[PDB]
Formats: sequence, C-alpha cells, structure tokens
Amino acid sequence: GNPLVYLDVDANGKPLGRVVLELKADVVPKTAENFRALCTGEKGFGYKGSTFHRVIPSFMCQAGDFTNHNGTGGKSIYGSRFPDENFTLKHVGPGVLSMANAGPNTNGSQFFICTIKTDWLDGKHVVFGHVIEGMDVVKKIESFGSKSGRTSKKIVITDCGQLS
Ligand SMILES: CCOC(=O)CNC(=O)NCc1cccc(-c2ccncc2)c1
Ligand SMILES: CCOC(=O)CNC(=O)NCc1cccc(-c2ccncc2)c1
Ligand SMILES: [K+]
Repeated sequence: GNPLVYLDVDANGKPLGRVVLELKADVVPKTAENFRALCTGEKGFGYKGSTFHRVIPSFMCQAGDFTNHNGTGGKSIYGSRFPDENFTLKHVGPGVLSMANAGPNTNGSQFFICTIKTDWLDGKHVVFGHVIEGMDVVKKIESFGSKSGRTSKKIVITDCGQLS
C-alpha cells in the first residue's frame, strides 16, 4: 500500500504535535518515493532538523529547503531536480500535500500543505498526498505565519519518518 509518514513540529523549541501524511504511491510513485525517503533520512540527507520557511495564513504552509532554509535550496533523492510526474491529483481543499517549484520540471525537496482549496495550482504543482491526522497541528503552524510568508517563530521539523 501507500506509505504513511510523519512530521513532528516545534515552534521556538516547543512541540506543536505530529502531522501524519498518506503518500499517493499508487498515482505518483516517483514523487511519493522522494518524500518518503526524505522523511526517513535513509539516503543520508532529508527533512529532520529543517524548517517551515514560508507560511501564509489562509493559503499554505511551505517547507523542505533543508540546505538554505529560505526557499532557495533543497534537492531530491534523484539529483537536483526531477520532472513533473503527472497532474492527476487536484488541489481539492485544506490538507492537500503538493510540490513547490520554480516552473515546469523543477521539483526538488520543497513542498507545501494547503490550508484552503488552492485549485488555481492544478496542472502546475504535482499533488502527491494528504493529511491523515494533525490538521490541528497544521493550523498551529499557519498561526505563526504572515501575509508576507515570514514566520514569527522558528518552526522546525524536529523528527520525521515512516509509520508503515
Ligand atoms: C519568506 C521569505 O523568507 C524566508 O524564507 C527566510 N527563512 C526563514 O525564515 N526560515 C525559517 C527560520 C529560520 C531561522 C530562524 C527563524 C526565526 C527565529 C526566531 N523568530 C522568528 C523566526 C525562522
Ligand atoms: C504554494 C507553492 O509555492 C511555490 O512553489 C512558490 N515557489 C517557490 O517557493 N519556489 C522556490 C523553489 C521551490 C521548489 C523547487 C525549486 C527548484 C528546484 C530545482 N531547480 C530549480 C528550482 C525552487
Ligand atoms: K493572495
């Protein structure tokens, strides 16, 4: 089946809780596998110890730049970037997990969790999973963002991995 993975998140050193995500390996196997391995750290790099660097209330929470912590970095398990796999899954509502990019075929490690329906991203960002548990935790992260995307506290993925 599809992988179930987790992110444990803190704000300025204080735990907010766990986000559990289903990865849609049945639809986007290559994209799902990238995120799964970045969660476990099994390639020798990944999300543990990195930040939510861009958080916009009433839009989305963005993370995955584990090299530069600002949207300019990250890398995939395949190399520095990889193709858009497909656009079969849509941005249907809050809790959608989708790849950030700088245009067509620029996927690396950066990703976002939607806090609203972001359907204007359909066909432009590859959706690859959704929140199974911890939308309340995502809403806590969202509260520390701003309309500019800058966060008011340091929001850190203190642990992550695979449940099944
Ligand atoms: C949105 C444009 O700017 C960025 O992406 C800049 N990176 C970024 O803020 N990373 C998250 C981070 C990294 C290091 C420290 C803090 C922080 C510490 C204390 N109080 C507020 C924020 C936050
Ligand atoms: C709501 C989602 O917003 C975004 O995706 C906004 N763009 C954004 O943050 N780009 C920076 C970025 C994000 C992800 C990957 C690359 C990248 C990777 C490899 N080779 C070129 C670019 C660059
Ligand atoms: K806006």
